Amino acid sequence: PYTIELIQPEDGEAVIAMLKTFFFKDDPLNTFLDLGECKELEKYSLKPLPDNCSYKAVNKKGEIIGVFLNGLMRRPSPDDVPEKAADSCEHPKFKKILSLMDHVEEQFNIFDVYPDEELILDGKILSVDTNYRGLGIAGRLTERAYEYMRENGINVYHVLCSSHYSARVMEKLGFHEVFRMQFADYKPQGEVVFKPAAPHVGIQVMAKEV
Ligand SMILES: CC(C)(COP(=O)(O)OP(=O)(O)OC[C@H]1O[C@@H](n2cnc3c(N)ncnc32)[C@H](O)[C@@H]1OP(=O)(O)O)[C@@H](O)C(=O)NCCC(=O)NCCS
Ligand SMILES: CC(=O)NCCc1ccc(O)c(O)c1
Repeated sequence: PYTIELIQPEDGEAVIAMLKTFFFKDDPLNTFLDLGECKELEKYSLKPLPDNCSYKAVNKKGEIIGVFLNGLMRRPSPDDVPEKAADSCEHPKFKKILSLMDHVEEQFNIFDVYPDEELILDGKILSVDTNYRGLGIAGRLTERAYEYMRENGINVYHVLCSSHYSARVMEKLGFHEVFRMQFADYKPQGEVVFKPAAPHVGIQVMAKEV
């Protein structure tokens, strides 16, 4: 028995405490790198909260057992000056993750897929407590966002997945692949950076039109 609720500003510390226990340790990229203490990822996770479309799953004791942090994403302006997120990151391990994100964006622009859309919902951080996995919480978190999308005329939900394992969860929820890149093919300076276990494969960007 759990609720799905909007994450409030006062929830920031509790959200971070939960992510530090789970996501920071068990997202496949974070585990591969042994991310450790990472204030940059705390900052990254807190950023979308004021967009008022991030959700927490909360158990009967009032503990956060899952989150899906989402932010609105806008089509680059005609006069856009594109920036690399990695350039302002001092944490060397998190810089590798941000560099991977920058690389994906250099190769693939979600706004090219949907030329008529100005605003898209971006699913940024998805994490469920281990003891509550396999119960459909990820799906219930995701589907709460559809409510927000309906209320605001947003058609597209975009979610970059860090493993085929989580891309499959999104597929079950009605998302489809829009871009993929194998870890074995990600060689920004000529050499492989990420080498997690074979079943992870690589990143897949997933999208749903609601
Ligand atoms: C990805 C994640 C959020 C999924 O959350 P979830 O609420 O467990 O999602 P689901 O209930 O749909 O379960 C997904 C699959 O996990 C498997 N599963 C079943 N029981 C499980 C358990 N006790 N523990 C882990 N996985 C389990 C099943 O394959 C299940 O699919 P199915 O129920 O359709 O057969 C969760 O695994 C997680 O936090 N992973 C680590 C962080 C991460 O990778 N986040 C996503 C980044 S894109
Ligand atoms: C939908 C989702 O949770 N995507 C995760 C992408 C990501 C973000 C930050 C990290 O540190 C990381 O390993 C992976």
